Amino acid sequence: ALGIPVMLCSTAGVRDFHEWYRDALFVLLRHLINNPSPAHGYKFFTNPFWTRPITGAEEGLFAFITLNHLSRRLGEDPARSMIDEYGVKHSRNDLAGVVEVG
Amino acid sequence: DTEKRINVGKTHLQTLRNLETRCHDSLQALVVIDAGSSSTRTNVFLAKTRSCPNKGRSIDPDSIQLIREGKRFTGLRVVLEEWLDTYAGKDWESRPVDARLLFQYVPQMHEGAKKLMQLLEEDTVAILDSQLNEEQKVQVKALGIPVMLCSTAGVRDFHEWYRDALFVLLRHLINNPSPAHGYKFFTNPFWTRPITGAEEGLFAFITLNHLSRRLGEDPARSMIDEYGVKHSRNDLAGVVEVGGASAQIVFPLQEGTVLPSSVRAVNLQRERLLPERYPSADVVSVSFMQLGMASSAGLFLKELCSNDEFLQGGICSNPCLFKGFQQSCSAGEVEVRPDGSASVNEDVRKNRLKPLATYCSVHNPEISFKVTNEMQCRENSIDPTKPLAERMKIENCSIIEGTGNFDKCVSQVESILVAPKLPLPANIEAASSGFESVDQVFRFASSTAPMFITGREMLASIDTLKDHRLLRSDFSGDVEELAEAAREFCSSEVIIRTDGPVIQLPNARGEQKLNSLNFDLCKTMALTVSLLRHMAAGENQPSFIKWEKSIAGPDGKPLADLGWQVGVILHHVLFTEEWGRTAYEAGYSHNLE
Amino acid sequence: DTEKRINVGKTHLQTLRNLETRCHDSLQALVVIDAGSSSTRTNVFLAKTRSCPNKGRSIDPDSIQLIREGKRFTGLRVVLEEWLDTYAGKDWESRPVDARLLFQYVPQMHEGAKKLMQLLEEDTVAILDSQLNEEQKVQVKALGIPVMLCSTAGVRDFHEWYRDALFVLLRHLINNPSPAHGYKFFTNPFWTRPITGAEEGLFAFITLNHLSRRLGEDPARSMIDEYGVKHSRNDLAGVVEVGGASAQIVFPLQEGTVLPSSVRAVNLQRERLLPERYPSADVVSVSFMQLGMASSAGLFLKELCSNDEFLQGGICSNPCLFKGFQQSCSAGEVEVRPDGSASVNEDVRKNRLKPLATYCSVHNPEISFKVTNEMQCRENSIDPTKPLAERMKIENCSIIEGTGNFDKCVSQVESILVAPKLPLPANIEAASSGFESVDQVFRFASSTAPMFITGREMLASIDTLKDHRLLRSDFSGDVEELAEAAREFCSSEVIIRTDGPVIQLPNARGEQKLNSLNFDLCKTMALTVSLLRHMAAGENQPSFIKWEKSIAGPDGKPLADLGWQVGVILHHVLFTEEWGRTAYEAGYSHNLE
Ligand SMILES: Nc1ncnc2c1ncn2[C@@H]1O[C@H](COP(=O)(O)OP(=O)(O)NP(=O)(O)O)[C@@H](O)[C@H]1O
Ligand SMILES: Nc1ncnc2c1ncn2[C@@H]1O[C@H](COP(=O)(O)OP(=O)(O)NP(=O)(O)O)[C@@H](O)[C@H]1O
Ligand SMILES: [Mg+2]
Ligand SMILES: [Mg+2]
Ligand SMILES: [Mg+2]
Repeated sequence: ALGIPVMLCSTAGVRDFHEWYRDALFVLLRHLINNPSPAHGYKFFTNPFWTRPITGAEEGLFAFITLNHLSRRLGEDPARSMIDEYGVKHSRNDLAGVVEVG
Repeated sequence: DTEKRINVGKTHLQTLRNLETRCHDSLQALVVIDAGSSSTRTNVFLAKTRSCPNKGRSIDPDSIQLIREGKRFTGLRVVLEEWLDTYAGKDWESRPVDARLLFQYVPQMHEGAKKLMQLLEEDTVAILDSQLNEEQKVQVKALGIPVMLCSTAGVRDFHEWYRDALFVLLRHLINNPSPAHGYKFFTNPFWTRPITGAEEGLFAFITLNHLSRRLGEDPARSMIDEYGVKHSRNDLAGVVEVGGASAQIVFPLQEGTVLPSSVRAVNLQRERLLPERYPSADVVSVSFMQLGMASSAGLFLKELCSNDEFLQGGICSNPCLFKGFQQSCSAGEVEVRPDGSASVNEDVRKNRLKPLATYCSVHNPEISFKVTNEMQCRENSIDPTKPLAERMKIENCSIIEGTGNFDKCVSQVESILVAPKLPLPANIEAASSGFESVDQVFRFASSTAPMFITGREMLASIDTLKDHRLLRSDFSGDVEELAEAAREFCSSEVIIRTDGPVIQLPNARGEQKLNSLNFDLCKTMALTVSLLRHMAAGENQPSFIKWEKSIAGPDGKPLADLGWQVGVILHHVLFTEEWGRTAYEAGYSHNLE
Repeated sequence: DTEKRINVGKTHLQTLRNLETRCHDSLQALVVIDAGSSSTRTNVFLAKTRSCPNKGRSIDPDSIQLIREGKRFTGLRVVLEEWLDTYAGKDWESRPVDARLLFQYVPQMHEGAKKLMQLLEEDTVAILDSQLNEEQKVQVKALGIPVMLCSTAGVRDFHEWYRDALFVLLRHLINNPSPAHGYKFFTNPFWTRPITGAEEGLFAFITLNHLSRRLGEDPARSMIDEYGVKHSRNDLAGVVEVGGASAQIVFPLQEGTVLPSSVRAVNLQRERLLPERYPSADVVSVSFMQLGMASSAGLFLKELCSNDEFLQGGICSNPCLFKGFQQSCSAGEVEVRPDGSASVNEDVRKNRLKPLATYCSVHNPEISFKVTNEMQCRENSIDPTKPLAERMKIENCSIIEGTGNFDKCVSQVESILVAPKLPLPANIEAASSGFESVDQVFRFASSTAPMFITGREMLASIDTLKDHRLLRSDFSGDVEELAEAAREFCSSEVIIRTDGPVIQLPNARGEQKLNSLNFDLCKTMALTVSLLRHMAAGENQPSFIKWEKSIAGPDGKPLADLGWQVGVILHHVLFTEEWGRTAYEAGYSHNLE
């Protein structure tokens, strides 16, 4: 009933890919997601903001967000964050960094 | 050695980097002008503003504190009545007046309002100059001063277009202050406007719950259940406010208290009184005209001394007045002189029956076209056909004598003020919410929420009995405990001594000096008994009934006084985006040429 | 008779009712400080603010007009270099310097920046006082003055932390102005910050299209198709800006022009440059270091006089210099004296090869750790191992002689500046967008959008030929029409006459006085030919190429000058909610204690 947001992100595989080809493939990939089999009932959909080639910095930044979210270091609630006397929100625990070797 | 030397410069950049990233607090002044029945007075407040990068500027609701309530200047009713006396002719109350013709005298109304506004402006500046330091003055002058002038029961019953036309002129006078003082006062039709009786009551409820720390959106005062609904940690308290011309009865509805279709309750979030982030509540808010101290005093004397049971050979026997007390038969201001005598001011302006007699006129369209309002006046002894002087006059009466019977006083306050046959004049707003009278409030709507009583005389009724040891230091609000204490006090004799008139309590209990404030306090004592009787009669009874003047803050010192003032501020300031647009984005700079 | 009398008072209320309901316009000053390579100058703008009830305060983008561009004070590079000369020792360019140790000299950097900021503040106030009237001064002082100081190519290549630390100090100096003048200047890290080469170009594009009425969100400049997409009515024009140290090439991509994966185009809405309500466009924005007038002049002399084809027995033959012209062999500032001689200033600060030689140092981490940047310096004849003086020195050269061959000058500007083997030093930003050089821009990305050329000398190259009747009054921008006109002009002899040095045109065409501005204009003429050659080589060719100084407004008078200034204002002001929060809600009041 709610629909299934689909996020297809390409990494180092096509990051160095020459000419237009990769970007043209992504326009075709989104149309294929937006047009799924009606038989299964699962309403898959996408947009150029969700399905797109992600940069190396973005790939790393999202990996940082995953680590800190799961380990409960990142949060906007009083359990994981704190507001000082100058109205600035700081995290209660130190944010951890990541080294991912794909 | 040099490690500590390079750290000073590193700290120098960090301090500067913190200044730009952090929020900055600045002091701002807020003005609420209570344009009530009795008088028009300024209320100067101070609040802490917080400006954050990409977050704009907002007011800390908990930082809102009253610095001073200014001098009591001429009421809006007097200003408009003086204008009609000179531009529509003297004794316009007894003659048919053409409202269309008064439009040529609008610049003349501006001068009348200018005189009052210049006094209020001068007083506000005098308060700010005396309380603020030079550093505080700079922050206050730079941010601008939002002004909120709201009219209550004084001009609520005012006939024709005059009241609304005055408000357009009042806003222009605020928006154009003296540049000499430096204080940048500004207003808009959303801040400066006549407030309804329900609104007056609702703001008084918001003030009480804010100051007592019952209403809040933070985890300290509120709680989110497993279904994402914010509830307040402490029970929201209701209020009973008794002014000069009107009384407000406000209380929130606890649980799923099902009400009749005719009875109209107000949800604070749905009716845009409080933001969505605040905990929701369905509140019953009703205001009754002719119930305030000054107006109820005049109406009681008119109805009691018109009844054959109390008027005999020109001598009206009043059960709400002490034994031995004597006064002239008129609703005019009573001054208790040092020789025991009661001086009654016979001036039309100083007469307490004037606002009611001015409303009850066959020349007022609310009477001539509406028969229902005419019968409401006639039942309260006012003949709308008769001239103004004849309306305020207590016919076939010369002297009012005090009988001192408390039980007879309660019985009369009940039939006249609390539960009359027809509703008291100028109460269409109350009737539209489903309440024709005070008795109907607790009959149709009841709550288990604690009640708070406000009003100079309402407190005085309790304190006087507490002082003479007739009531316990700890008083929960027992109806018959109060009625027994007041019955012994009201039966007291008045002895004219060398020092002056003294209230001699029976069975040698004690004594106190008789003055212009306590001579008729037994009428208010009876009003409190009757009010608590209906609260105890209702399906749901309050947890406790408290009598308070002002709420003590966290430091021990009171933050602000009880009333609609703080409530009207919070009604605007709590809407973060809307407040920032009107107070900071538009600001006093909007008034510039 | 009385019908007209009552109507005056009726109008009196309507006028007052209109004032509160209507919007009010107030004048506000905006300051953009161009902290460029050559100098640091203020740009005072004036805009019309509009405050509406419940709608807040906003700026009319079309009302934005430049009143004056202030005096040209010391550049940020000079301020930081003077600080290093006194706190890291003299000739720090040839010695290894410990950056950590410089942290103890941060308060000393504040004093150096204070001296420059006080000059800029004094100049800004002098402009405002001279142009604004008393009524205008009040509105300007009350609203506050947003200040936007942005650094460009001058400190873009600046080594270590120094540049960013200076910006933290610069913001504190703006936020703390002299209270005596009354003008309330304020800033934030979003307004005052070093801008990138792409941003510098993108803002210059926004300025051009705004002033020429090509970019707008209204129906006059835009159109909504049947699929709810806003398109601009007129084609968006591109810009070519040539400054002191860098050149920007900006153009929007028309239609579905497919680009390679390496080439990075910027969508104005997606990258938050313009609001969603504005028509969308994919724009190619690239900036090239060592391409600006001053930096390209120094680099050309270094590379040309290092080639064996041009240097013989200490005499460097320059094809971009006129026949008979003679000067010393150094990149220092050339002053054409009245006796025909060329005075070359040998001061390190005044030398045009200094910013390049300071960047190309083995002590700079961008060279010592990055071999690629070292080879970029070595190919442009700068040895990073050698001392500062030896780097700027044109080895085995004494005198530069002018040959006046235009075709040879074009061929050299092409191989050195336009299309070199390796990219010109400090161009990592350009390379990351997919453009190592100027020739690669139109090779990988091309547009049918009209181009606009900006820069003192770029215009002078066209105007000089137009004045001597070598080019038509109406000049579309033909490449070979320009090359023929410039070839005849550059071959001109220099005759030292009693009046001074005169440029004698061949076949008795005409004559003009030779000065410090036009002596090397043939290098810029060749640059324009090479630039137009690549534009004509690209898959898509511009509709027309125009040379403009400033854009004429609707009244005929120009609103503002072309550059990144108006663009940076519109980048902030057009985000209605965000601008109102920072400029009006927070304002100068944020700086208060
Ligand atoms: N200085 C005073 N402070 C407090 N109460 C006063 C004062 N002077 C008189 N009173 C008493 O309090 C009543 C007026 O109370 P007040 O709080 O001013 O309401 P109001 O604004 O005049 N009435 P309303 O129009 O219904 O809001 C008078 O009728 C007096 O009994
Ligand atoms: N007063 C002046 N007005 C305009 N151009 C000037 C002026 N003085 C010198 N110029 C010339 O224009 C160049 C500087 O142009 P300018 O617009 O100030 O860019 P810039 O800000 O110094 N460079 P950049 O850091 O890349 O933004 C100099 O190299 C001169 O050739
Ligand atoms: Mg991976
Ligand atoms: Mg009141
Ligand atoms: Mg520039």
